[PDB]
Amino acid sequence: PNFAGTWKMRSSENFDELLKALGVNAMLRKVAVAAASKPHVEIRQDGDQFYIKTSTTVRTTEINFKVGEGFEEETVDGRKCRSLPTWENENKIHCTQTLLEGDGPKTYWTRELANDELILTFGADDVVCTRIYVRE
Amino acid sequence: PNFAGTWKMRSSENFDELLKALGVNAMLRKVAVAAASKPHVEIRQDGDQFYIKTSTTVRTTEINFKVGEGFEEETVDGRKCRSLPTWENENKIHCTQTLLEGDGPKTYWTRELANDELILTFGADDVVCTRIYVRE
Ligand SMILES: CC1=C(/C=C/C(C)=C/C=C/C(C)=C/C(=O)O)C(C)(C)CCC1
Ligand SMILES: CC1=C(/C=C/C(C)=C/C=C/C(C)=C/C(=O)O)C(C)(C)CCC1
Repeated sequence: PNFAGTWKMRSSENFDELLKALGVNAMLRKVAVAAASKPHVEIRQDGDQFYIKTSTTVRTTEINFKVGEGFEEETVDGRKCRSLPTWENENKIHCTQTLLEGDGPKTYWTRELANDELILTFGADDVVCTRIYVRE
Repeated sequence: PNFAGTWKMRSSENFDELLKALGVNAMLRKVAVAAASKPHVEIRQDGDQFYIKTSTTVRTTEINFKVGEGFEEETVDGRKCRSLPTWENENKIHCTQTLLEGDGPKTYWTRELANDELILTFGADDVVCTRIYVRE
């Protein structure tokens, strides 16, 4: 499908609850959430090759992956993991993540194109955080 | 002297050892140090009236004090204390700190203008952390 373009967030449910579940302390979550309220996202996509740049004031990330071929990226709270993206559906990628650093919570992420909308999901044990993007 | 201006750090010895000595855990020290590696500092100074704003990604602080007159600020690891700044020399301020929250280590700080350089020192029982700033 076409996830390619520059996106701006529309709404977001459960980010603090997510970070709280990942172990971040209140001092940091207040920073995270605040900055994580105005993220800019640029996505480049060539079939199964994806480049996803998510920029915010206190942290910017760039991932490059080919759906189906695992890669090394960071869990939301900045840990290190190897994740395996897979097409769950025609326009939905499910990405399983495993920490290379021993202990932690079962984390995952799933980007899906609804209808000119980009429903991003972050899981971390029960906790599901949904952030909805919209073409700028 | 003239501590007034915007400063950028040049080097830093013993910050992790300092934080480690203050009780912060490894999970947090990794965050602190990393963010505490690119601090921006703005200093406004009118004779003995000082305004010191130290900004970093996960924490920004602003203190306003008159040398000689005690004030309430926070120890590096975010505790609450009342400190008493005193001119140790013509261009060096020594600031003694006491926690309002019972237990802790004898902390202090001393900013000194060397020669267009700003040698900042943080003590916490034996442990001395020196961070050297430079006019941007
Ligand atoms: C967790 C965390 C931090 C910030 C995380 C941010 C800002 C995440 C943003 C995620 C977005 C913006 C996701 C998306 O919408 O795709 C900082 C750097 C304070 C350090 C402490 C731990
Ligand atoms: C200790 C600590 C934290 C960070 C402290 C920082 C970032 C201090 C920076 C000091 C500087 C930048 C001093 C200077 O150079 O004057 C955070 C918020 C993770 C919470 C846990 C305890």
